[PDB]
Amino acid sequence: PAARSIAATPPKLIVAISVDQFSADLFSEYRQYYTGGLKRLTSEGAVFPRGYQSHAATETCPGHSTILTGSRPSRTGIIANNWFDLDAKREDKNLYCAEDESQPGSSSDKYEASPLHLKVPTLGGRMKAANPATRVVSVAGKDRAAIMMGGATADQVWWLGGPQGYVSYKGVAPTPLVTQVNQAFAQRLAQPNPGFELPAQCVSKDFPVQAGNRTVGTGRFARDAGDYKGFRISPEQDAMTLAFAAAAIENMQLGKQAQTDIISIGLSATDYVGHTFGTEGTESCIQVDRLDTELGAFFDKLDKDGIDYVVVLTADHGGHDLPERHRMNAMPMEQRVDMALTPKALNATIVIWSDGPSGDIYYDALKYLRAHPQVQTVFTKAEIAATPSPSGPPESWSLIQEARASFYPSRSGDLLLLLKPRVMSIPEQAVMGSVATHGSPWDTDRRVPILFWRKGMQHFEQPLGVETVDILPSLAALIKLPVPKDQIDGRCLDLVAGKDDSC
Ligand SMILES: [Ca+2]
Ligand SMILES: [Zn+2]
Ligand SMILES: [Zn+2]
Repeated sequence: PAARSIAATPPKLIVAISVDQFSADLFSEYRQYYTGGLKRLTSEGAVFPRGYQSHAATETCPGHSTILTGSRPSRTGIIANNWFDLDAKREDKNLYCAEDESQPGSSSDKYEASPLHLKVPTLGGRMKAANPATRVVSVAGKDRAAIMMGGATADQVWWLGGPQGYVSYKGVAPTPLVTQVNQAFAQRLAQPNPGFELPAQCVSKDFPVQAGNRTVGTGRFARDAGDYKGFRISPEQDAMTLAFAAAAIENMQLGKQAQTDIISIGLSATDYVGHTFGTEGTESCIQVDRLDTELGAFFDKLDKDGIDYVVVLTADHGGHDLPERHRMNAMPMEQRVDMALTPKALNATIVIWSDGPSGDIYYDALKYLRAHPQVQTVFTKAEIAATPSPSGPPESWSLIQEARASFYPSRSGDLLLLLKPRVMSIPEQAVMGSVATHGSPWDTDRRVPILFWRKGMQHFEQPLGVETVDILPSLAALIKLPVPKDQIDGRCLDLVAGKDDSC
């Protein structure tokens, strides 16, 4: 395409895409096979293959809270998907990251979605504050993804709610756009999927791996009509979320008005697939290839609409394969966390509250945990609080620096438990659900791609570490939106190769 600087003029539409659990490892592995939307981003864009969700709590909610805020979880206050507030009024002291726990009859298992917990504005919030004509849209496969990318002043915030399709906050009625999208969704759900044949690059991954009662490695997303769980844990939900995003962009004429609009898009399938099957089998392989194809179709659609958009694509965190397959592929030391460290057992052994066998622990320990062979280390609250907000290259932060980046005194635990590398925080069970997960302070789970693209820009690759908190000021520079450096943690990334500087 004709040469044109990414910063020549303000883009009219910002498109922010978070691919859930799209780790730099997974991205890098299949990079040579992209032919569609991911090929466009990597061959033509500003490529940061070593981006960081730099904090320790490498989960969905903290991760999405960084992408469009320029703020680490230490500032957003979103320190995990769940944390305890033992002073909460209601019986259930466990709080969901994206709920309003003050709502009566609520619990972490039955909550009302809300951006209440988020302490800073999003990029959309900042744009709207500077210019009220700005539209801010956020759609995703998970409520916490949509909510944290959009922020409290977003115009439209929609997420996949179950077999009924996309929904929003309590009281928000489906619009003509949404009923039409949900009509299309219901039609798709009502069709069988015979499955996807393997892309050439997925053929090598086609072998079964046992993990407890389960077998993974060979799935092709065959499913019955009406099987919503199958739909959810498949490339199909991403295709739908992108179709939704495209329909919203066109219906609302985003990017076709005087001011810049913004839409954030949380593509959730890669994460469900990674949890359910691990990351190196046919299932993830098919999903990443479909992701490439569907993003291609999406970008082509916006292109044909004549929209001047800039794209940023990244992930909310990385990911990690199930130990059972790692042990087959030259990593014999990979293992599952001792059942003794899970919440009930650990409390009985040690009086404490915890949501899993790592992360924040709350007093209603050090000696037992530090002696355990699978435990890397345990920080006290005071130790973390004593640590200054980290700066410098995120690829070489210490563990306590990582902890400090997702430390928020009024929400964080009294202890922070960190497991050794290559310990999967899902214990072995006769019957298992998820076989793999992220959430560790280690590089597989922190390291994510950050890709920027606008038609005609000059490609470059920058392999040194950057942070996802850098995304907001990078984008804000393009639209000449002032963002005081003292209100955020990130720095502006120059997106103009060579001498000129977008910052
Ligand atoms: Ca430059
Ligand atoms: Zn996630
Ligand atoms: Zn996940």
